[PDB]
Amino acid sequence: MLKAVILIGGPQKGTRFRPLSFEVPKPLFPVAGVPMIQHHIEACAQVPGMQEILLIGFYQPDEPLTQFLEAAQQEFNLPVRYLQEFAPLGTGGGLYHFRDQILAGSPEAFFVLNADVCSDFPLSAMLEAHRRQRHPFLLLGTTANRTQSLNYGCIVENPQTHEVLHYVEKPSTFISDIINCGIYLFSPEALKPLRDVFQRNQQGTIRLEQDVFSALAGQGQIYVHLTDGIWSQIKSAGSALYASRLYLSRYQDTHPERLAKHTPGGPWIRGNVYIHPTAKVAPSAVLGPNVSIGKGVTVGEGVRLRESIVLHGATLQEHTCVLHSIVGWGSTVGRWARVEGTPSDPNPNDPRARMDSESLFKDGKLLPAITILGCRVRIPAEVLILNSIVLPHKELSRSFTNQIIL
Amino acid sequence: MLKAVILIGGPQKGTRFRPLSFEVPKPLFPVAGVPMIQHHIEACAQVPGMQEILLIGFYQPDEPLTQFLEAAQQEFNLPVRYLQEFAPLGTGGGLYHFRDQILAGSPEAFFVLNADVCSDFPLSAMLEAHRRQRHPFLLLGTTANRTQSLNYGCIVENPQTHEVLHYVEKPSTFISDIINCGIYLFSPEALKPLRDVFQRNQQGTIRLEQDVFSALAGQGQIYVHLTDGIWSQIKSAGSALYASRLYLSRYQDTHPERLAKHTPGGPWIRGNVYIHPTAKVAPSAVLGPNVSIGKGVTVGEGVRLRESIVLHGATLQEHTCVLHSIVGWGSTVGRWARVEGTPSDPNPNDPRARMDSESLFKDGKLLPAITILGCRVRIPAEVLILNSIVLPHKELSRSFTNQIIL
Amino acid sequence: MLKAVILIGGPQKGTRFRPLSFEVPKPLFPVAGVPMIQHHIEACAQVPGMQEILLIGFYQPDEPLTQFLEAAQQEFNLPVRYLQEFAPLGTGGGLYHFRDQILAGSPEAFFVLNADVCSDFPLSAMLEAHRRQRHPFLLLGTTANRTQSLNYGCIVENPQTHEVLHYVEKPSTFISDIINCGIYLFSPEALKPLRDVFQRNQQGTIRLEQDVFSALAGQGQIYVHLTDGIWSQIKSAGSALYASRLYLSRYQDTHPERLAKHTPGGPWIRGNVYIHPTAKVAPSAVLGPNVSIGKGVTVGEGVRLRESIVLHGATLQEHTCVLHSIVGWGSTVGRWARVEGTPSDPNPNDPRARMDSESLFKDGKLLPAITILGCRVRIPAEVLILNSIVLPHKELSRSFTNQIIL
Amino acid sequence: MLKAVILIGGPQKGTRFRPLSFEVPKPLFPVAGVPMIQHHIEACAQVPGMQEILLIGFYQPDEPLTQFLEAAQQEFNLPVRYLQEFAPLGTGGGLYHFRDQILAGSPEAFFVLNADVCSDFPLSAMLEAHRRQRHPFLLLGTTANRTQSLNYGCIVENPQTHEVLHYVEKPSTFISDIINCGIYLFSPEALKPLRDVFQRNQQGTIRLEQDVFSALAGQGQIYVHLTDGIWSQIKSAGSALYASRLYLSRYQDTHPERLAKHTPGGPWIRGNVYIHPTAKVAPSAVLGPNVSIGKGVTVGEGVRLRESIVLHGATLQEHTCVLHSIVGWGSTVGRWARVEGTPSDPNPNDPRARMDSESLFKDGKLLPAITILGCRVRIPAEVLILNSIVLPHKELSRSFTNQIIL
Ligand SMILES: Nc1nc2c(ncn2[C@@H]2O[C@H](COP(=O)(O)OP(=O)(O)OP(=O)(O)O)[C@@H](O)[C@H]2O)c(=O)[nH]1
Ligand SMILES: Nc1nc2c(ncn2[C@@H]2O[C@H](COP(=O)(O)OP(=O)(O)OP(=O)(O)O)[C@@H](O)[C@H]2O)c(=O)[nH]1
Ligand SMILES: Nc1nc2c(ncn2[C@@H]2O[C@H](COP(=O)(O)OP(=O)(O)OP(=O)(O)O)[C@@H](O)[C@H]2O)c(=O)[nH]1
Ligand SMILES: Nc1nc2c(ncn2[C@@H]2O[C@H](COP(=O)(O)OP(=O)(O)OP(=O)(O)O)[C@@H](O)[C@H]2O)c(=O)[nH]1
Repeated sequence: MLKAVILIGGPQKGTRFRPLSFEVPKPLFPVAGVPMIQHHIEACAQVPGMQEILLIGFYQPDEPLTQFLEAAQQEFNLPVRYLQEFAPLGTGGGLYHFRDQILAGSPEAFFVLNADVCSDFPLSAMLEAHRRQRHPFLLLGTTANRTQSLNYGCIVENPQTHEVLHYVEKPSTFISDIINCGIYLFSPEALKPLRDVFQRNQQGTIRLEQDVFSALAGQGQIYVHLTDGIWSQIKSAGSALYASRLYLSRYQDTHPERLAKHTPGGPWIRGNVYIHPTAKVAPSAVLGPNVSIGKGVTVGEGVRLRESIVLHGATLQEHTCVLHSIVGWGSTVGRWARVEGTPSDPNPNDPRARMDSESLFKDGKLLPAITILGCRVRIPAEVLILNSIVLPHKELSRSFTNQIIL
Repeated sequence: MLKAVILIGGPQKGTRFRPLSFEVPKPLFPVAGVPMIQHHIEACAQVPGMQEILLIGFYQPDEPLTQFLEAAQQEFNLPVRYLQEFAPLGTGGGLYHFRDQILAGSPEAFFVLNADVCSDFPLSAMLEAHRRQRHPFLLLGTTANRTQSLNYGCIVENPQTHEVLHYVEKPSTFISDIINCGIYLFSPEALKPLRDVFQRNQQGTIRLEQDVFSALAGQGQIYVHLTDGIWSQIKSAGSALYASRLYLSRYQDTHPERLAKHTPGGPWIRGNVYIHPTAKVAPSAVLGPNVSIGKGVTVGEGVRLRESIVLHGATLQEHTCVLHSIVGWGSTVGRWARVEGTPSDPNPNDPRARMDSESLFKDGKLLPAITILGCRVRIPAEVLILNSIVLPHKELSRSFTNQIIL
Repeated sequence: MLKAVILIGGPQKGTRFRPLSFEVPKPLFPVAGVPMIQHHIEACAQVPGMQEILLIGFYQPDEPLTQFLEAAQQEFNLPVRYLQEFAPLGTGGGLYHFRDQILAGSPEAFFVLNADVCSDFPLSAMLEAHRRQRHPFLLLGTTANRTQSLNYGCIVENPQTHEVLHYVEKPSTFISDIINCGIYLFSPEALKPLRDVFQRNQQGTIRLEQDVFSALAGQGQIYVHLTDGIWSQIKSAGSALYASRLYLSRYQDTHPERLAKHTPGGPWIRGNVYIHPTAKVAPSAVLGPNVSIGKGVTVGEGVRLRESIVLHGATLQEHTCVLHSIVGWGSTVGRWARVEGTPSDPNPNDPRARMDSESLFKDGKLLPAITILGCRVRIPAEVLILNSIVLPHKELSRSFTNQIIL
Repeated sequence: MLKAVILIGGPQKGTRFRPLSFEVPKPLFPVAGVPMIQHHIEACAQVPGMQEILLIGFYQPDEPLTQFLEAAQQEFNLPVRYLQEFAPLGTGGGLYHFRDQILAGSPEAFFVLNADVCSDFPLSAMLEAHRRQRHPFLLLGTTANRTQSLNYGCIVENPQTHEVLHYVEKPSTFISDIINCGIYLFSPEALKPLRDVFQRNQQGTIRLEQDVFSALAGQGQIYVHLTDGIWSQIKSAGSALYASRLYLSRYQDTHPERLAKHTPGGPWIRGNVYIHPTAKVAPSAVLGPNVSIGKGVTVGEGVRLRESIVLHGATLQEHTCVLHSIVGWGSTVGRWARVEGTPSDPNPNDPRARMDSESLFKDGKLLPAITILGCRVRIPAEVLILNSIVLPHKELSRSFTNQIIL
């Protein structure tokens, strides 16, 4: 028997996702058409012997979260429960606080997945490596650039036994090119160190990386499993576009019916395109590489869509060019309008990928990044929105370049 | 019998007020301690013969608006009613749509006040000028700079009869140094041109300046009354600070009990300071010129407060310097933190006052302006927030300069 | 050009609909599968020359109402607008207040339909009778029992000219067996008397029956059109069951694809049954006469359903007998449970049909009527709910007979 | 060091409190002017050595609960924290689930108080009896009638050692006249049996009475402390009136400034009357025994008020007689109206006190009990509401006797 614990965040963790996280929680944001933790629930339900999927977070249970829970329980034939913490307890404090609900039924192991990662999720390879070695902590790690590794949690390991000897969460110097993927496999024995950490706080909030991983490294309890699959961290609102690109590439092997094909009565399609069946796309439109369309989306004639996410209810009128953008829920773009962003991907292999701070700014200047329209944003006709963030329920009247429209 | 129609906006008009308008409507924002339309209701209730005050807007009636209506009806001994439009009808369409509720009881005249202006409100002088001349439209106008007049509605008048011969709402060239103050006195006859405008739209939405004032100028129906009192337009979130400075100057003659004095068991006070009676200020704090404090505000020891608005529930810890800022509701500033903004007063007499567009930006760079903290914003200890806008329910961890923290 | 004004109510008018009106507005309650004003919008869109459908009420625009407006505009290829009044103005005050939006485009006539009636809606016969005679007011009337007519608005007419000579809204004595159906055809001239009524209130709230119909009767302005089709008034929560029965009978001629047929892999079906396509019904269930099933409804094996309405999301477990009941949204009925009500159809032709007051009671005793379960009501296994009203979000544990479970 | 755990319920437990629990949670309902758990927090803050007060329940944290938490932390100079469970875990499951937050700081003992009891709260006598004997469980028990004891949890004890030998929660036969008061004193050792109960459920939800108290009775771990003070159980909405009478009697010794006195410019006062300082009572009114008035309540001239609770914002017009009633928030009673109920105090000493079931009914007939008006209920002039329950936001037009007005 196996279990899966998906550590979704809370409303404070979604503030960096801010113009999209104003209407729906950041875990329920659709990357490549389905919500971002439905990829985790998909991959965990594919593992044989998986009995339960628990979601630990401090979101209050509202209608989108409970509707997603019912839909996931019906779709994947598995109990998907939401354990709500009484306070933000960190990444390890929710695992220690819900230890009786996690260890109920005595599982052999339980996965611990951070909800903001986009991975190919090699849970079966990781599980079998654990079934051979049977250590308390198993980490998923991937190789990164030497400049990019200072953004992520570096893992210094011994290559013979694959045992991590050092862990630094954000080192100022290069210590390792292997970074932590946010996918873990825990033995039941792994809830025994967390307790000790909790007792050291009493002589509540446990950070799993700083208090458990960095402190127990080199003592034979934490081990690494290295993969070469796709991996990304969805932190800001524009990172979901790169995660969408990766997931649409993954759909060529995983869900080939989800990608859209060339149809004689349909639109032109380049690259990997997801179109929802409820969405009505005009045949004169062309939908370029890495485009996701949601339900009830009207796409007019002559619409160019490239590297974009169009959320549900949005309307693009005729001859509208949308590049590197996220078009919010119910937000309408008028005719001959151009919604353009500059490509900015958070990949740990690109040397001049960006350094991914909380600040969207530099020297007063807003950095050129993905154009994000919030929900119910009205873009007028023949108006350019370039490199801009538009907050929800905004009606614009002129062109805006490199701004944050409050 | 006289009436007063205060044209409050709706949720779309308050988007430019965005980080403060996320919790309460822009009409109910407290400038100099009381909400911004309570100044209008104060000045209209002081006029003898004022029977009713109507508020026309397309806000939905929620608990702050109805609570304000009950409090204003109890305080000013007058019926204060809220007429909610079915759609945003512009500045004149709500006056024409509610013509039966405005003309009920057959009033002699009714004032029409835009809710976003800060004025000294000379309604008695304006009323008596109208009682001498009895024209359909009477405008309040003030003198402006030649560079600043292109931001406001310019009025070209004839100086003998005080009759406006030309009206342009935003001219690209200088046409006049007299600008429209957003205070009008309407005769019942003035609802007769608006009807004609409505019929010309059928062969709904009536803009009072573009469709009525500019079109009927020079035909003997619109007349001007010129004042020298205080006037300001509250459009962005930082303009409310300048309106607070003007209203606290007005309080020296109007409400001398509202300004705070030097008390031996109290804080040091420079200039005009409003402190709410519920607020607890430490005696080591000094509160500089043009400072407004709301209810339930804890101000620690050694706190410097200058040119600021501290909204209700906010906590400033010890040795905190706050200059040119608006501290939101329930937002906490830690010890030795510095919340600083750059003074940007929107007055039509200063030649290098700013040009007051929708964009807060220039050339990518955020313009140096008032620091605005949203509601429930936690500022950590020994952290500087300089020239920044922080959106609500944000917990910061480091210093931010010249940014918009989403 | 023709128009249609559907007078939906507000939240005060839906209080008599109380356990069902706690979640959705009373106009959007599904009778025979579609919402109750979608029957009016269906019948008005079938009339040739119908340009617009206006809904006048004092509900605040929330997500169900706006979602219905968008769905109706897409389905019926017609502008369906919602005009929200600033106050409850009665049945005629909303018609007089929105006279400029009603008469916009100069229509030949406009229908006025009360939203709570279930009719066969003979708008074409009524329109053609009006096109022959061209009087200001045309009423739809039907024949009733002599005892039942005291519940409805009686119309004393002259049979040669079909002109009403007397109108009493609720007479204590028998004056007429013709009652008002709540369907009217108005000429533009008919907005001229309403104005006079409004002026008599000033020397706002206009009741169309008491102030206009009873006062102008016999003066040649109000005329009657008599039909023999189906008619019912949906006032209480159990009246919607009888309206569902009538509409499912009407579906045999109007929408024959909406009624469910005998399928070899499907459930047994007696009488007129509506099943939503999303609903999953077990083949061992039998669904008796006048049964409506909503979307996402799981119906177990052996379920008897007769004369019932099962709202969306509800779950009936195995061997559950449900008779004369309304099962709310998401409400679950356990196995071998019996949810039973007593039939009490409100038709004006039955002599011992009930007298339809606000009180559900008599002499302390609750009257035997339709069993209503609110939303998210959990009925446990092997438990009888007989003649009872269960308020929403209630979890029961034992059998309840003839009660109101708060 | 001592702690206090107040087991507030959740939204399902407040359904029996239904017409009052529609607006505010049942723990925050004001009995004798202050909310019902503020009596518990008052009595726990009076105990020396009390460090923390924890509230365990499954209410979601909304604005009334957090506002009460901030007000209680400011008033009683104590940390008052709310621990929200992830699910309804019963009366013992929340104590076992939050065992690390309860035992944090290693307290000597912690009180466990059910939030629905009205007691005199003898925590110091109970604590000192525990400090002499040091047993895991200490119960508060009171003597009841032989007929009434079948409603409560009976305790069969040995009178020499005060050790309970038998516990039955609702016996069909008389077993004991000592009943459980819902006040407990727990040693840290008492969290050790609860764990065993939890493990027996795995081979979550722990009922403290059925699983722990009845099973461990007679084994030397549970002991009784008997008091003679006031005690009541607030289960239905009308039980709060009897708890208000008991607390106003307690105010003669505990808060003598809260009771209202005879004032020459004030109303006549019989018995124990609480009046809020914000409430304006006319001098011609007389306020009889056991009357509680909330803030902002306007009481007209000639108003008789006896055995009543008037919640905040309510308006009683002139010559209005209100007896045995609960007048909701913002609910207005017109002039010469009579709001009357039948006394129904659920005390365990009265032999013909009522048997206190979930059903408010008998044989179809509604039982004569306390008249409850919900929030914003408008009672018209000269109209009698007798023995009736009126659900919130209802506007009545005639007299109602012995009904539930939906
Ligand atoms: N339940 C719960 N989950 C949390 C909490 N804080 C963060 N998380 C989740 O834990 C995951 C990682 O949290 P972070 O603190 O941002 O760590 P990280 O920056 O992604 O770093 P790595 O895990 O090393 O890749 C995300 O999915 C968060 O949503 C918390 O307080 N409670
Ligand atoms: N009722 C109503 N009021 C409105 C509407 N639009 C704007 N207002 C109010 O009318 C006033 C002025 O509106 P604006 O269009 O922004 O005009 P302005 O820029 O202030 O220009 P001036 O009036 O010339 O000083 C403000 O108080 C708005 O809140 C509307 O659609 N309906
Ligand atoms: N817009 C609006 N509609 C209303 C108002 N009051 C009632 N209605 C609607 O008008 C219709 C009839 O209202 P009622 O006052 O209950 O009249 P009735 O009892 O149905 O009587 P008849 O029309 O003669 O059959 C219903 O559809 C109500 O929803 C109102 O104040 N404003
Ligand atoms: N935290 C929490 N508290 C609960 C729960 N269920 C009930 N309570 C509280 O526990 C107290 C008693 O609950 P009941 O089950 O109704 O027991 P009782 O009928 O009052 O019986 P006695 O305690 O013997 O007097 C009340 O204050 C409830 O609000 C729960 O699931 N979680």
